[PDB]
Amino acid sequence: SDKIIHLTDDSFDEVIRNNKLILVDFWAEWCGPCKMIAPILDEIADEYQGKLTVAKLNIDQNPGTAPKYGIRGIPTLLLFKNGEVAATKVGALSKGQLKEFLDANLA
Repeated sequence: SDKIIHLTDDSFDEVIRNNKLILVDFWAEWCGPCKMIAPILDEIADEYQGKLTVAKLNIDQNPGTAPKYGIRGIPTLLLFKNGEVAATKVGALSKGQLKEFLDANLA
């Protein structure tokens, strides 16, 4: 939970550039599915500590980033490798499904 960076429009670009592998959760307090999958991510940031950074962008509070990265709706997860977008998972999902998506995109 406190392993999860909260990005702002302002902070975004620097952060993703700044650490190798990072997973961003585009979310909002009104989006139920985003609320739903949030504790999954909590666990992921623990379970993947040291291999993968996990971050949230609240879009109500950071209106500009989503269009910038072609986020058409939430939830939507972005995996960046080396400061660049690598894979993208749209819609709600189970830990299992998320874990696969992660594994199948690291090494």
